Amino acid sequence: KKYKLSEIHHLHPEYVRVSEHFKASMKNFKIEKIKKIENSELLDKFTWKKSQMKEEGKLLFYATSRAYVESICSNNFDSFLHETNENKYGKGIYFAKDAIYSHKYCPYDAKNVVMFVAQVLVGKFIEGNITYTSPPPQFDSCVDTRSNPSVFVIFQKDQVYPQYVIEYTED
Repeated sequence: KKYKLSEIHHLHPEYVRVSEHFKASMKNFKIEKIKKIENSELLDKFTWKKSQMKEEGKLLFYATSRAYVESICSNNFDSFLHETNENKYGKGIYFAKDAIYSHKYCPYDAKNVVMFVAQVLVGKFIEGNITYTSPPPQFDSCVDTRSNPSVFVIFQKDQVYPQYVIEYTED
């Protein structure tokens, strides 16, 4: 295996931190588990890109089916997997600022939905549209709106590191 997926205790500070980020928008939900992802290959690609970009990472959300957890932990997120926005802001990977946004735009049955926490190098962003296969020149990502974006579109895997998987159920 290319990675490790490790369950974190609920009193661990990383659990507390992730739980607070998730619960800021996921009010009618209970966290069942939080697992830490370790993939050295994906981390080295990310840390190199972070170094070249000279940007700090942003903690963003990606809701998906439990069936895809292993594919993401070993090979990173797949741009060929779409959500219900249907590439409206560019043909790339969609990461939400608020966990509730990724959850509501996830097309899978609630019982099968898990929440990824990803470190994302958004850099300079601009509004995207369906025709973009790259951000416009001098930009690193695309968004729904430049002021208070709700979603970020990433066109390169090395700008993302999957960091946590959250298991949860609706109240």
